[PDB]
Amino acid sequence: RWCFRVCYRGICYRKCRG
Repeated sequence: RWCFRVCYRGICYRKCRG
């Protein structure tokens, strides 16, 4: 359910764990 945006070196992507 927890969706978080990980940004690294300018690249942001959202991951969802449940």
